[PDB]
Amino acid sequence: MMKFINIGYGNMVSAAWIITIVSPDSAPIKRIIQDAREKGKLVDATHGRRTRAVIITDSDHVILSSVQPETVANRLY
Amino acid sequence: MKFINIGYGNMVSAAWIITIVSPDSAPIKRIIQDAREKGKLVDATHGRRTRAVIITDSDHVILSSVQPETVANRL
Amino acid sequence: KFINIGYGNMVSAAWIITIVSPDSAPIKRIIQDAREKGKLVDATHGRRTRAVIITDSDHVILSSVQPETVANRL
Amino acid sequence: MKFINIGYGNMVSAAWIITIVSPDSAPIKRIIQDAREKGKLVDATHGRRTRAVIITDSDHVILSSVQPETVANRL
Amino acid sequence: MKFINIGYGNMVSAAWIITIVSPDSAPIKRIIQDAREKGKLVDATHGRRTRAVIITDSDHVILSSVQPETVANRLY
Amino acid sequence: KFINIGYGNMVSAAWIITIVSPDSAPIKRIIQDAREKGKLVDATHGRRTRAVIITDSDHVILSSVQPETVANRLY
Amino acid sequence: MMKFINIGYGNMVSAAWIITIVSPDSAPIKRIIQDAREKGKLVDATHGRRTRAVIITDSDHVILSSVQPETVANRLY
Repeated sequence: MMKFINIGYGNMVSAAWIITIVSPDSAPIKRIIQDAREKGKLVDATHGRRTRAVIITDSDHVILSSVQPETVANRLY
Repeated sequence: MKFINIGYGNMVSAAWIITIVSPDSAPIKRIIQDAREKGKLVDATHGRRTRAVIITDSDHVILSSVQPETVANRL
Repeated sequence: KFINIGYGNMVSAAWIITIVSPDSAPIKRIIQDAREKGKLVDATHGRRTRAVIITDSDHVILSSVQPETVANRL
Repeated sequence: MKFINIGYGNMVSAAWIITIVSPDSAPIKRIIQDAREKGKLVDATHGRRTRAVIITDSDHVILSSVQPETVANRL
Repeated sequence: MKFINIGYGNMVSAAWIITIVSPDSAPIKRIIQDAREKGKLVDATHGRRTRAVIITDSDHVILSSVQPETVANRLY
Repeated sequence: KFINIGYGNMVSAAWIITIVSPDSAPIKRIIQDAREKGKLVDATHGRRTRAVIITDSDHVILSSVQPETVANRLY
Repeated sequence: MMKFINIGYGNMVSAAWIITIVSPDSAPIKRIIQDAREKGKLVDATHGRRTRAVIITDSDHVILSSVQPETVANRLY
């Protein structure tokens, strides 16, 4: 088990503060992203690639990753 | 143990769950629409029927296609 | 960690601030203040309210189960 | 030691108590009055006294009929 | 311990204290009047001389008759 | 607990949410949001920004070391 | 390891609540300091001396200390 998790391309997220990791497959989650981008709380760490996991933290930040949600929690190890 | 699979690969951190309840009551459908309004509704049912509603500490309301007991024992 | 408060509904113990009897407060005011801010959680499933669970983040959760028996389930 | 019975079956979680104080101070009587006004008051003193004022996080205020040192002793 | 006696039976949980400072300076007495107005002041001196100001996570300020480096000593 | 992010400045690892590369374009709004709002802490101390540390109090801290350097210095 | 850190002239700070400890060099912190001074979440534990470290806590308190930042951090233990 690691405190910080690689979410791709060197960007790190603390596991202690993750609320949820979800797929971008729905409409309510696209609104979560747009609401985040509007409030300046969106953190885009796909570095260009297709977004595959959406990380929501306590501080109401939304973090976009290029890896799969099962993979993210796995990288906790 | 820390991250819980609530259906279709969607993960939730057990450290932040306040409560898990049944969808089968009118007050709790109001909680769901109250969550869409403040932009705090996360739908993880992947299109299926809602069977557990997860309320986190950040006031997020998360919708799961899995029974509450199943979520509880997946800790 | 998780405590069954009746009818399958779970509350995480780590976030409960207080558990209070409906005879022992201006409960109707605490409850109606909770619905007003949209933080009322009804897990009585039609039965009578017998324990009121205040959590951090100001959620208020109605349970049909006796207060101290909820505590004993720790 | 986690949960405490402070009066008539009313429970408080020790991890969320900020301070247990004695009554008979002017500022705390405004804290009690402010919380009673603001809805965050929990009265466990069925009359007969008030000997401890319990302040938790999220400014919930709780009145108990036994001395603060006793309230702490129940840990 | 978990809870600290700060004078005359009044307790503070160590986990919620942010800072304990001397009363002897101008900036702190504005903190106190600020809290006294907004009703987040807790007076636990039982009338005696104010020698430490405790600032907790809920923005409460708690006045104690005991000295700051004594209050920290009662932790362990 | 306490990590040196360069030139004497410390950050407590328990309050970091994310550590991001200054490459990602949307963060530059994140930095200007903090700098304008007075929540920005610049510890690059003249040098070039190599990691952006975001904390729970919505503080944004600029550091001159790699995000991998910040996370690794935990140990 | 200890919970309370002596930051000068008897003033204590709980380590659990510290977010960051920084040098007074940066002109962005003077705005942070000066924001907190008028706003009334500033604590001045310098006892009149020159400011050597700025402690930023959870709940947005800004605590000014007269010792160096490495000094506050190493005095944890």
